[PDB]
Amino acid sequence: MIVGHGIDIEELASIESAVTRHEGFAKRVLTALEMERFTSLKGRRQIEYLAGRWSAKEAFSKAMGTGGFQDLEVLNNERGAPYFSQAPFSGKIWLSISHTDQFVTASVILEEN
Amino acid sequence: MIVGHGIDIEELASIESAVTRHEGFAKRVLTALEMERFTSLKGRRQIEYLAGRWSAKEAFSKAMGTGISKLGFQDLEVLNNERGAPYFSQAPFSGKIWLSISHTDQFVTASVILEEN
Amino acid sequence: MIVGHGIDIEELASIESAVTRHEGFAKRVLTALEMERFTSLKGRRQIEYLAGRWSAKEAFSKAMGTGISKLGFQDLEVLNNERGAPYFSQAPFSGKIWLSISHTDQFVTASVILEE
Ligand SMILES: Nc1ncnc2c1ncn2[C@@H]1O[C@H](COP(=O)(O)O)[C@@H](OP(=O)(O)O)[C@H]1O
Ligand SMILES: Nc1ncnc2c1ncn2[C@@H]1O[C@H](COP(=O)(O)O)[C@@H](OP(=O)(O)O)[C@H]1O
Repeated sequence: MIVGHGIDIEELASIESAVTRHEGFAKRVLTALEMERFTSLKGRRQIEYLAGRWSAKEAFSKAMGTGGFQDLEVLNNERGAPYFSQAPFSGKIWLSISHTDQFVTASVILEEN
Repeated sequence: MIVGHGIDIEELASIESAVTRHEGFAKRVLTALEMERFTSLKGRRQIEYLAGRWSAKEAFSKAMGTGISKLGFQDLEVLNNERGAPYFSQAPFSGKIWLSISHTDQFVTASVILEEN
Repeated sequence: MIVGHGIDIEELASIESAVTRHEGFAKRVLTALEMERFTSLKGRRQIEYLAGRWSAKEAFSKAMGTGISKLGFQDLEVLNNERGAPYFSQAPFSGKIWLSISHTDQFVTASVILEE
């Protein structure tokens, strides 16, 4: 049975301005392992990754009905799909992410069998 | 058991032009109760409230697989619960209705899933 | 019991360029029946149909955990019923498939949920 559902949309411009102002933004939004991936990328690619991780965590927060990013983590499997490797929920989590050159979107569904 | 699913995306500029046109748009899309909330807001937040209610209603109609016109907007209503989240207070369905809405300074999006246990 | 979930967004301009290439884009992406519907439309409405079928096929591939470039375009088919709702008439899956599509002047998006 379903126990929650949430979505989010975000402009890349908002993430770009946030990086400059408080140059510690990333350290507070990403975990250690996520951070390693961030620094290895460059250009638009680097910004698109940070933006997608922020949108995914926000969708999950809305799905649980609450308003701690450090106890949430999103990685990529060998085929390339994104999945939650760490979260305060013991059921199953179904996630998906997509983008364009101007913004990103994400969708989450929570289930308990 | 899932019994339906629908989504919608809309440009804010399109909703703003319709209101400025002075054609009775808001009165056609919103109920009396929804209208009371609309008039208490100001600026961009006022336009985003109308846009969100329009997007959610169109999304529900696709989940039913009928589209909206065979059924007007006055047959549906969306308010905010005691936790502050949007929900359907009126609709022709007896099961559980899962709804979510989001926006930026240029677009608004909505998603609906129907279920019965 | 849910078994998969996926979403996708596509730029109209990108589909247009692919077509302008003349390569033979539409022929590799659409089935015989989808193509017959495509040729009966014109103008913007024509470019919107092709873009929507591409977005839908990619959302299903991601819901299964892969990509459309690997699964193959000719193995999936999307039609419209007598009320206008879109649905999958052919696919390599045994359960139920729930789909929805929406568009603006510049973009198109789609969402899929798999159930067994
Ligand atoms: N009765 C119905 N139920 C569910 N979806 C419908 C419907 N009639 C039309 N649609 C869908 O809504 C889409 C129109 O998008 P929108 O009005 O949100 O911009 C159509 O795109 P297609 O004709 O390309 O399949 C179609 O998929
Ligand atoms: N095999 C796969 N199955 C499902 N999703 C996949 C996938 N391979 C890549 N993706 C996703 O597609 C996203 C890119 O979306 P787009 O379709 O607009 O190009 C990737 O973003 P990330 O690499 O940041 O995780 C990733 O989440």
